[PDB]
Amino acid sequence: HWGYGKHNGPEHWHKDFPIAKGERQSPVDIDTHTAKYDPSLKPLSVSYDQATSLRILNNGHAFNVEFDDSQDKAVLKGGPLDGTYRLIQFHFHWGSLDGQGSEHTVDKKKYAAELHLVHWNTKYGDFGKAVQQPDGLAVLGIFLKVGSAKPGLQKVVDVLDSIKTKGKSADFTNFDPRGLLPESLDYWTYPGSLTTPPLLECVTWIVLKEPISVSSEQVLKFRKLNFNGEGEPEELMVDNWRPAQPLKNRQIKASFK
Ligand SMILES: O=C(O)CN1C(=O)c2ccccc2S1(=O)=O
Ligand SMILES: [Zn+2]
Repeated sequence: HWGYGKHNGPEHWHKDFPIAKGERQSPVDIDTHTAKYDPSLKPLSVSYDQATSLRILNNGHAFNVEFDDSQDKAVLKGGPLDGTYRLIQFHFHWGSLDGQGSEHTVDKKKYAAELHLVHWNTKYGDFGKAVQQPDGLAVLGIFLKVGSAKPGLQKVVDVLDSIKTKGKSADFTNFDPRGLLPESLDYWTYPGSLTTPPLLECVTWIVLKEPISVSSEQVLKFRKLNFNGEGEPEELMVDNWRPAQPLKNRQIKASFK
């Protein structure tokens, strides 16, 4: 099946998922000199005080910190969004080197990693139905640069030893995702897609302008995970990012001047 290697990577995905060459694919390069400030965009509303994390899973492509999305406990609203979107999970995409790893780029700059907090539109009832709609998901993307450690990320880094391989999961309760946010909520937004198969064009992307900083030791631990399952040849989980796709007929809007 699909992956990130030379024979099953992003350049091959279109054979099984033709929408890979679609009109609103993600990620994209964010050209800061052409994004337009939109004074009508509202401040984002991130309400994570009642967030309930449950588990962390290595799914063979990344690791997902899953939340209870059976109630409106952790929701995203406002910004370019109409309605309420519930947090279902967050994960990261990262590189083999600090100079690459993010999916979105800013003026062609690649960050060491990118965090995606995935939310689905409650008007569709469940994640599976939401991904079949143009406004089904809202993903909050946050860039990671290497420098000072991010205290709020350490609990995630420390549990990785227990989910080293594909299919492994571990209890991960009481994790506060607010500890992964930068100070500012200024953002860019554009209509896009899932960045891994099925690549459905169901995402309102909201990418924060301010990166968070993580330490080299923290990212190094992400690179010790495995794409493979236990007992299989070790293939380090690194460079699990899709490169920038054609913007085509889309405009990226900025919430700030
Ligand atoms: O990478 C992303 O932020 C968005 N996602 C995807 O691209 C994707 C693909 C398959 C299943 C689930 C997901 S997702 O919602 O996590
Ligand atoms: Zn992602």
